[PDB]
Amino acid sequence: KMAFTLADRVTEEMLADKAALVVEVVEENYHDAPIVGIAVVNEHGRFFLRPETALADPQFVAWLGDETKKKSMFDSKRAAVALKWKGIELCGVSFDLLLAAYLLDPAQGVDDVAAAAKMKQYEAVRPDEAVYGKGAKRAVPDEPVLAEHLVRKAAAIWELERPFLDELRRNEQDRLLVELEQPLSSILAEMEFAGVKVDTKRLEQMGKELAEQLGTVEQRIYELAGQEFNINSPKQLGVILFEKLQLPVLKKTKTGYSTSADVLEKLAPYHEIVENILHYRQLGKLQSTYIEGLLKVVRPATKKVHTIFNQALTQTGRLSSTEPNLQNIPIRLEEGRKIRQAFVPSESDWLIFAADYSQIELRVLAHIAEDDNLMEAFRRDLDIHTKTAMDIFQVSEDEVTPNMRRQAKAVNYGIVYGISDYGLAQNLNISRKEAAEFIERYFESFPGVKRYMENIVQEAKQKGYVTTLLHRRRYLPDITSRNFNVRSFAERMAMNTPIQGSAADIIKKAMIDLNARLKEERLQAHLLLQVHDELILEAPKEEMERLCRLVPEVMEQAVTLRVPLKVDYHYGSTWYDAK
DNA sequence: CCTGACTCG
DNA sequence: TTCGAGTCAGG
Repeated sequence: KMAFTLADRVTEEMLADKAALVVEVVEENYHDAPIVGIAVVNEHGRFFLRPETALADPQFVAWLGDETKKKSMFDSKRAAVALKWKGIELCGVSFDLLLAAYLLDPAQGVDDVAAAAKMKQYEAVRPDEAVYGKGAKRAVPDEPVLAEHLVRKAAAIWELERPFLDELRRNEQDRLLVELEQPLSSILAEMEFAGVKVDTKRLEQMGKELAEQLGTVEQRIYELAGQEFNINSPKQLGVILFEKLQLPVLKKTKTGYSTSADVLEKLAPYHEIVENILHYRQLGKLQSTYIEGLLKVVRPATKKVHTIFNQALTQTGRLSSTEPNLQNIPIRLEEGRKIRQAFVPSESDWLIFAADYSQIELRVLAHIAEDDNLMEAFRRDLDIHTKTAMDIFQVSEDEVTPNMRRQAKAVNYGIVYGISDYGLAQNLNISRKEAAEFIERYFESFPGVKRYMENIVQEAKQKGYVTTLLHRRRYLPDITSRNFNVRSFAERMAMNTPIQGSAADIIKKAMIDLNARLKEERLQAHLLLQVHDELILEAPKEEMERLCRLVPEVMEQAVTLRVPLKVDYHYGSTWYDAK
């Protein structure tokens, strides 16, 4: 039972200085997507408005963009961006129920108002899926049904705001919401709407040459195999490798023989075909995903791609990036790295500027573990991979070979990911006895880290959750499971999540701080992407000088740890060249 | 729709 | 038997 006005014009009482607001975009990808309905709940009542009416109404547009008129919403970034595409500015968002629910427990996977309302036993609203349907059945219902749904969602936000704020404050997470996640949401909205320009002529030429190369590699594979087969089918491949060519079976999964890259690499002393197959599968992912998949999402008139940064998805506090994912563009092998030449500035005589934190997760470990040996290495700015190599090989710095440093590098990050002697041995393709010694030597050399790893797991068991620098939480109900596998996975999460999550906290704050400084100085430079521990901007070439000092400073000073933060930076004519 | 590839941090 | 993500082809 919920009364509301299905309005056909906007009225003054709909424009109160505090309201719950629903601006409904039903398509998952909200870029240039239709706004299907609006609802407003406030001191005076409950209202549904037709977009065609309200978004052409100067009074309502004015209210939307009035920062002193405060709106509570769910997924305000979706609304903000969909309104940008309609040429309308949204300001004054003071509470976002999606972000509030996300901070309280990311494991719930809240992605609609009803799922958030369930956290407080509020059931006077339906799930979106129930109203719109699934898949090919998805559709906007008749107006009265749509209107009641939107109003119920607004009414839920109105009543849930204080309960959610109260619990966040209780959890030491209220400032995390209002001073970090909510401001970051507006910045992400800017980045998404701006998009990144693509050189489609270059990308298409790369595609044509790549198709040629693919065919050649493919034919060479069939010649080595003695037969044609679908190389992209691990099942057919497994038959060729492990039945026809009788290569050793190093690993199986529940579906059959493994053909993972790690396995195929280890089979190179038995047959040369496995190196060719690895190459083929690399080339084929470049073609399918970074040529074809990317061209499919380029907006043809502007040649821009517009990612969506999911801010309320990951369990650690990171962002993710979808349709397209611009956080996994190739860089590690030169063949793929060239894809980055197709990402260019949106204006003439602008440049790409890219800044990355150096070893942020190891510095966070050093801080949280309060390990003096690790802290001192960073204080002196010694190479942390070379230092570990000295300890695990038990040699002097001069005796550390590049391959020893490489193995020490694997130990350094592997510790942060909970690696075992088995995993390390497989990773480095070395003796498991030697891998085990590397790890023992590591923990003997960094006792503060050993103690931290022990202590954090105990804390998780005692409290039921672990926390980051800025009070983000992750609950770990499995941490006391009697089952070894389930428990071990949760213990590794206890070790890793505070580290990855704290690093997330830092760069998020850096983005807020950097943006403030950009606007203060009236620079034209602006953010395009975040890639976990790096920030990518574009700017007129004239501003590089300033950015070279401003960006690293702001990023290094975002938070103060017990070790210093270090940021590297580069710029150039394309993303590729910003190296 | 799932699994197992490749891609990044 | 090393953490957090997304997309793709095959089945």
